[PDB]
Parts: sequence; structure tokens; C-alpha cells
Amino acid sequence: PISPIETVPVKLKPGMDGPKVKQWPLTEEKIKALVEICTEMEKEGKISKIGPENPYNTPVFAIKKKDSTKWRKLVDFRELNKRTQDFWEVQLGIPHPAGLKKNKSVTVLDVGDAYFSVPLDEDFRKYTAFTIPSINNETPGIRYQYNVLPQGWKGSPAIFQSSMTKILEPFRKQNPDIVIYQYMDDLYVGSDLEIGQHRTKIEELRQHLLRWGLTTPDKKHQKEPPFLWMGYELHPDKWTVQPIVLPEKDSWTVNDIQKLVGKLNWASQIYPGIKVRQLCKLLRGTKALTEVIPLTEEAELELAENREILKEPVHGVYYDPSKDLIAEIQKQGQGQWTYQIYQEPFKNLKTGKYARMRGAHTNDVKQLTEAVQKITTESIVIWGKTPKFKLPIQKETWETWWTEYWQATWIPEWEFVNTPPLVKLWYQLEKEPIVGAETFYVDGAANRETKLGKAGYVTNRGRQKVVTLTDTTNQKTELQAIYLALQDSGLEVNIVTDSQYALGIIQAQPDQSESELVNQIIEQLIKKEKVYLAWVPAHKGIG
Amino acid sequence: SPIETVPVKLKPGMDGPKVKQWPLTEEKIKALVEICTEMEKEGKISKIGPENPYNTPVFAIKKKDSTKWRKLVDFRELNKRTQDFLGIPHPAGLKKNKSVTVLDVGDAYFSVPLDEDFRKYTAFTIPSINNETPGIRYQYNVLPQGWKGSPAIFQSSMTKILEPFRKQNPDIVIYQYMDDLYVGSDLEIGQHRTKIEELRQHLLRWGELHPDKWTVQPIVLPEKDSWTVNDIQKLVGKLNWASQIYPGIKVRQLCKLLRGTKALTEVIPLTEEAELELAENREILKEPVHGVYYDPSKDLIAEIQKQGQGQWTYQIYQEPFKNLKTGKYARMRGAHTNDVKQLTEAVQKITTESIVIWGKTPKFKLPIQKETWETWWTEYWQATWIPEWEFVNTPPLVKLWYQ
Ligand SMILES: O=C1Nc2ccc(Cl)cc2[C@@](C#CC2CC2)(C(F)(F)F)O1
Repeated sequence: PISPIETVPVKLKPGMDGPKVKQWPLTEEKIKALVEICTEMEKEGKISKIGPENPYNTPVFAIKKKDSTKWRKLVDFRELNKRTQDFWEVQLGIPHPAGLKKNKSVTVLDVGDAYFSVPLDEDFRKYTAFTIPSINNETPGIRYQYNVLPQGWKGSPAIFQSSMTKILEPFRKQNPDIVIYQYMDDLYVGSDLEIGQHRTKIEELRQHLLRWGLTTPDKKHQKEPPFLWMGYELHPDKWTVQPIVLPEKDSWTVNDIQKLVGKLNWASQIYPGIKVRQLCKLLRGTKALTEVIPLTEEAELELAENREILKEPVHGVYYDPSKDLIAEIQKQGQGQWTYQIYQEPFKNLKTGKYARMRGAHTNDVKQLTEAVQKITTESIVIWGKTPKFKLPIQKETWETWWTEYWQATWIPEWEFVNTPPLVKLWYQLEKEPIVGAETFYVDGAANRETKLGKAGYVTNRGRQKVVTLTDTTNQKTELQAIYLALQDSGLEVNIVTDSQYALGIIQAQPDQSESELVNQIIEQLIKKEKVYLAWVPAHKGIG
Repeated sequence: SPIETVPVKLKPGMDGPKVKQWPLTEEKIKALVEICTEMEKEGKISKIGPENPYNTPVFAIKKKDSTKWRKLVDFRELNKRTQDFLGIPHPAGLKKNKSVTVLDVGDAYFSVPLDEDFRKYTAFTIPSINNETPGIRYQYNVLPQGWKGSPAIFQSSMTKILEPFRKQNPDIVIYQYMDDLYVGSDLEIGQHRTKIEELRQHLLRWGELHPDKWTVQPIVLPEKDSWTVNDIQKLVGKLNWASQIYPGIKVRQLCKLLRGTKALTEVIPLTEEAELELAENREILKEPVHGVYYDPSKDLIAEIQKQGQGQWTYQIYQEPFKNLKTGKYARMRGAHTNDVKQLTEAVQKITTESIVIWGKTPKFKLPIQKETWETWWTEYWQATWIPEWEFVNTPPLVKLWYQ
């Protein structure tokens, strides 16, 4: 079955010439097969015989397809694939089940062999030349060249999709009520028609595909739901998490632990509650992938507690365009967020989790923002719209923060949902000096070379202190300076510094950092009642 | 309906842009597919296969003056790899004009065809929700709007079309920047608006703005009756920083007042010397620094700072501290809750002035996270062009200053 669609013009990479490879010496059997095989597609029109006017060649092989003692072939286009031009990206993006709509019935039509159905570019064919070996290398070489898309060739996938995309455009317009997801050599067709009516349309489309030479399996060979889709198992009315099985075992190797955390982490998305903290600790210092590790009981408790979470599978439902989208977010740990997108409460579409490492110096609100942003995007990619958000943050809070942050930020129409823990600002710097408050003139500096330093302060109330630091850097000095001022201060303080780093860091009301010291300061700040922080030029000899 | 097409090429060695399309909302996709089927009928653009490896991002916006959607392509990458070039001049006229009105003339281009061999370089793609399908691939056959090569090639045609109005109304300035046409006159609002409607018809037959009103805002120094240790501190901080623009500024006399571990709240009187040092400074800041001249051969830069409460500040310079112009901006009525809105409005206003004054888009340094901007800027854009931009972290100092 050969296709009548127009061929895609193909060209070799800028200034390169076709493959000039050899044709491995074969056994009487291997040659016997190929000859028969070729003669088969030869009559089919798949390949044709080419004269000596073709100086190209690609190595051909013969392998007995496992399960069948019958001979099968294979052509090595590696060389060709290198010399071939680039095409557009074949995978725009993965269709996520949560994006699928609910259908009464659906059937998948595996096309597969269709490759050999799509005609190759008339002019490019010559480069697809290959030769058959004579048992003892008598005299000639029974040459052929590909006359259609070749298995394993670079272009095949790319070009097949297109063709497939075209051969479907007409049908796509006619039966809008019908859905068809294109994906590799699979054709996913779902609808809301009554089963019989559906089977009909299937055949209709099926014949349509056949109208262009595309051979597909009939009803009696079509695969039926539920469908094994990347991690998910989906039925016409719902999708389900293909329950995860954790191999219970004696000894554990490093490698094993990795793969475990792999699986485990992937599941964190769906089963929030999964933990790997202890499990991850086992890697520390690992010398070999095949090294075995003594699973700590803490890791035992955790690993077990997981096997339970991964017990109760959880189903989910599909997208209903008529319904608006609702995304809700919860704060799990520090910089650990969970969200779910549902159209009807408890009836989830998707759920994920995010873990934003300490980064540098960030805060919860910012983070939240980053999540909303991330989620927003997923949404535009899956459903084309952005969900209304239900956020654990007081409108007053959000307002106070964004109107005063230096960077442009924003959250789409969202609504406060009183579901603790709520995100809040852990402190705020006074806008002006605190009247009747001690004033600390903190300074810090360290010898970049020796890493020796002093940090200290003096106040309007005559108090003072200084400290010499070993193995430090200038910036840790400036911060330390401030830490002291915060320690020895008391509920209310005015702190002037000449440090720009700090003024920066803190003024950005961060509530978490990579730097322990900052964390220290931060804690100290939350503790205070009122803190005013001022900056002044350094080496200007001020106060 | 073709004409003899001019041959265009990419700068030597360069290859076609291959830019990934950003996910688009449903609402936008529809607008596009609709907008493109018709353009395909009309033979403007044509579907293309996979054998075309290039791509340029595409999307849709809608100006206030129109509830209908408008397609926009991001040729920034393509424009950048396109050969330069018969010419396109820039006047200093409208820079002074009383009133200028911008006209979206993009349309004209679609009349002119595009050199076969180059067309491949305009392949763009319309995405499918949840990737149900490999997006749609098109490629222009005519001059694309927003491509630097279009106003050029359509140079001839344009000049002609205009000449009448030109020397017939010479008391008017006409500038063209890509898909836009800037018209400036000192003729009072009545005549200006009517003359404009007059010119429209002239073009249609074929197929508010106020310069000077924009004066670089001087850096003002606050006046107190009494000063607190903090007040002087804040002040000295600003001047110190400002000496970078005016080396004339001195701060020693005030720094003297700050000697001692005093309480920020403590009140302090000014020595007659500090009174002078200050007064003298005030004067210096009364005018923009000497020696700042627009160097056409260098990149123009725009820096913006969120001042909050709705305000934003920005500066255009080629060399740090040698601003060509600085300004402020108060959020448009309505963007009262969303920054991105404002920032995109702000960027656009500036890019415009830029064009008006130097006929060159500034490169923007934006106070926002990339992710944020990329996610929502398209929602508020209403300009045919797209300037270059980078994201940064506003050094609080450069902020208090312009405040
Ligand atoms: O939007 C829907 N609805 C749907 C509902 C249940 C199932 Cl099991 C499958 C689908 C479907 C798909 C698909 C694979 C490509 C992902 C189909 F296209 F209909 F086949 O996409």
C-alpha cells in the first residue's frame, strides 16, 4: 500500500554528498532472505532497482526477528542521517492527560508501518541506494534504492507527522465533534457518540486513512482502554495513577537508591506526602554505584511509610471546557509547595509540587509568586487558559508586599483561601527612624587576602563592641556587623550601615537564605519589635 | 498580483532564525488560525512542511482603538541577522513639533511580494493546546510586518505616495519607523487633526503626542525647616552618588555635621558653610550635565525603576551617567493593581519617544524577573515593534535618586 500524497523536498546538509559505504559479506542464508524480502517490497513498489549510475551505498543487514524463526532485514542509515538536513522539531510538547476531555468512547489506531507508505522525495531517493551480496561474490550486485520513507532514516518521523497531519486536516474539519491526538505512529480517536455510531466513524476515518495508502488495524485488532500513557492509565471517563510498586529488598546499592529516589520523586508530584530526606542521606559520600548501603532505620521508617502512601491509587478526571479552572496552593515545607487544579472540588485534573532550593535570599511571598507563575504557564500549555487561584495569603498581605517591592511582580485574579499555614511577611523595616531607639552604627571589613576581620558597632547611647573574625570574607563581616547590632539591641533599633550588600538583602524582607548567617539575622529580625535600617556611603567618615 | 522582487540576504555566514514558539492561550490561538486562514486564502502566507527548520515566535494583541485582534511576529532575531541597506532618514523636526500622531501603516507591505529564496526565513508556528497536534507552519510570501527589511524595500512606494502631501503641506514633518508613521505639525489641534484625517484619505486612496512637553526632570533636593541626623544622612547619600554625574557637587560641609555617633532623630542646624555647600549644589543640579551628545553609532539604553505607588522612573543613555533624557511615569488609570501592565505601558511610551527623538529603539533593562515578563508582557503589548530587553536588579541607590 503506497501513498499518493506529494513528497517533501529534501536536501543534504550544506555541501555534502551521499553515502558511499560497502555491503558486508553475507552467508548463503542471510543473502537468501534479503533477496526474497527485497523482491517482496520490490513488487509492492517500496523499493526499486537502480543502475550503475548510482555511486552511493549504505550497508544492509539480515536479522531473524525474535519470536519468529523467519528472516527479517535492516538498513543502517547512520551515515546518511548525518549527511541529511535538519527538519522542524517533531515533538511540540507532550499531551498531558489532565488536558484531555472526557469521552464516551475512544479507540487508538496504530499506524506504524505507514512509514513505508509515505513516498520519499524523488530526487533524494538516489542517496537511499543499497546493494545485495552474491553468496560467493560472483559478479554483479543486485542494487535497489528506497522509493518511500526508510525505517530509521532521519527524515521519516518528521515527514511522517506532517503527511499524517495533512491527510487528517480534511477529516478534522468534517467531524469537529471528533477528537484525534497525533502522536508518533499512534492515532488517538475519542468521541461522545453512542458506541455504535462511534465504531462507524472510526471505520470512516479508517477508510479515509486507507484512501491515502495508510494501512491501519481493524476493530478486531485495535487496542482497547484503559491506555498505558506515560505513567498514567486512562479510561474513557477517568485517568488513574498506575500504582507504584517499591521493590522490598535485603541489601541496597547506591545505584538502587538513586533509581528509587527517581521513582519516588516523580511520584511526589501526585502523592504529596512522599518523603526522601532520609533516603537521599544514604548517598552522602558514595564511592561506587554498586556499593551497598546499610539502610538506616530512619530511612526504613520513611521508605515503609511511602509503600503505604503508594497503596491507595488515586484516580482523576478530564477537562470540561465549559468549566473554569481552579488552582489551589498550599505551603508544605519551607520552599515546598503543593497545588492542585480542579474544576469541581476534590475532582482533580492535575497536581504537582515544587521545591525551590534556598536559592540565595528569598522569601515566601516571592516564592508563592514564582509558583503561581510556573502553574500559570503549565495551564496555558495544557488548557490554553490561566486558572483562578486560591491562595493562602491575605489580600492585605499581598498588597503590602508588591506595592513596596522594587521588582515588577503580579498575580492573576486570585482569592484568599483560609487554609493554613498562610504565607505572611515575617517582619517589616521601619520607613523612618525609630524615635527613642538606640542607634547602631555598624561597620565591617576583612582582609581579602588573609581572611581576617573585625566587625562591630558603637551607639548613640555610648555602648559598643567589636569582634575579630578568622577565616572570613568582607561581606560576612558587614552582615555579622548587623547581626551583632541585632543581638545586643533590644525590641527597637535604628541601624545604619555603609554596606550595600546588606541594605539590599534585607531591604528585600527575605525570610530564608542559603547563608546561615543571613538566616541568623533573619531570625533576629522577626524577634524585634521595630527595626529601622539606614545606609550611608562608606569611607566618607560619617558616624 | 506580483512585482519584480528585490533580492535579500542574511548577513554573511548567518543562518535563518530558529526560535521556539511560546505557549499561547486558546483565546489567542483561535484569533491566529482565523487570522491566518484568511491570509492564506489571500495568498499572503502559505503553509510549509517540516523540511523548513526555521521559526519565529508569533502572537496576538489588540489595541484600545479596536476590539478586533491583530497578529504580531517577533522578528527581532530575524531583523538581527538581516543585511542592512536609497535610504531612510531621521529629522530632528518632530522632536520639536507641537503635536505628532502615529499611524499604523504595516498593511502596505502585504502588497509587496518577497524574494522566494528568503521567504523560508519567515517560517512561524501556531501551537496546539496540550500539543494535540504539531502546530501549524506558515511562511510569508509578501513583506512581513515588523521586519526591518519591509520599510526599506517599500521605500520607493512610500516616498511617492507621500510627496503630494509633502511639498503641499511642508509645515509638517513626516517620519516612518517600520510599521508606524509619525506625523508632526505645530498647527493647532484643529488643523492638525483635520490635516491628519486629510492625509489618511490620501493613503486610503492608495491602498496624541507632544514633544518638548517632555523635559528631562531635574534632580530636586528637598527643603526642610529643621534637619535630623537621618535627613542629612539620606541627603548626603544622594549627593555623594550624584557626584558621578556632576563632579561639581561637594558634600564635605554636611559630612561635618554628621560627625559623632548621634541619634538619627536628633535635630541638627546647618553651619553657614553647609548652608552654602547645599545652596551651591542646588544650583549645579538646576541643569543637565554638559557634554552629553547622542552618538548615533552606539547603542541607546533605557533603564526603569519601580518607584511604587504607581510611579516609575527611567533614563536613556548610551554611557552610564551621561543621560540623554530621564523621566518619570505615573501608571495609567486602571492598571491600579498590576505592575506588568504598567511596565509594558512604560516601555512602550519610552521606545516611542526614542524613535521620535533618535529614530532608534532603546535596549531595555527591566526591573522584573524574566519568567514573569515573558509570561504576561504579550497581554498588554500594543505596538508593532518590539525592542530589545534584559532583566536586572535595581540598585536601591540609583532608585532613591530619581525618586
Ligand atoms: O481529549 C481527549 N480525550 C480522551 C479521553 C480518554 C482517553 Cl482514554 C483518551 C482521550 C484522548 C487522547 C489521547 C492520547 C493522546 C493522549 C483522545 F483523543 F480522545 F483519544 O484525548
